[PDB]
Amino acid sequence: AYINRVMMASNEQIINKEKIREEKQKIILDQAKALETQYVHNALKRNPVPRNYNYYQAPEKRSKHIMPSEIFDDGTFTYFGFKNITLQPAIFVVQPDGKLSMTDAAIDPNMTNSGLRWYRVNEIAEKFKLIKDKALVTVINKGYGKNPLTKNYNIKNYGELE
Amino acid sequence: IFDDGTFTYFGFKNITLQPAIFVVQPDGKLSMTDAAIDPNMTNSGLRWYRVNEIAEKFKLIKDKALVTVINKGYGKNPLTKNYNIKNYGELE
Repeated sequence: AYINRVMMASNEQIINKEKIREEKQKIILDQAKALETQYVHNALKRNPVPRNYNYYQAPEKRSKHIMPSEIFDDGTFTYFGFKNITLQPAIFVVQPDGKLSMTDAAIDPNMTNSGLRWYRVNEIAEKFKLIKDKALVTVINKGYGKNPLTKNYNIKNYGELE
Repeated sequence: IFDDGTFTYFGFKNITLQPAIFVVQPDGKLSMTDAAIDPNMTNSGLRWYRVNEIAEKFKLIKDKALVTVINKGYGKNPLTKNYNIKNYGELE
């Protein structure tokens, strides 16, 4: 009866406490990973703060089914707010020679302020045509260049880089 | 706008757009030069845009709007002679 080898089979309690050590290290590591990706996913699409409101509009003729309602910006993007009884125009940025420029745009699904349909464009300019085939309406930015940003890289100013 | 004797750093706002920069050749013609937005410089909250030449007139051209930059400090402070941008340079 050599019970001493059973006692020398207790060097894996060192292995036991070290695997509990690296396991709680693993749990705190991926818990910090999940926490920070929760934060950077929550504060990536949060909301934009508005920057200026000084927007006028001028419809030509029978542009009531195309007229925007509440328009503002954030210094980077311009948020148009339509009703739902209105249709969806083709938005255009007036180039400073007077010509037009088709820009990328999307209906923003996150914003539902005041029960509108929000539609952002990715430019800040002074005149915006909203054109369907005959009806159109021109939006005049009388707050152009009054409140810009200083300089940033991401939409919210908690930005990442590599 | 400033320079370092080798590169010329333009500093834009962000409400402005991004022109096509051009170096005026001394006959009066233009010359497209290589340029890049410098990501390291964020002085005064601007968009820095360096070109790789030192000249006297710089056109900044989009389709109808343009602006001419006049170097009234051209050739007043050059370098002596160097090989790299910072003067701790390597060679083989």
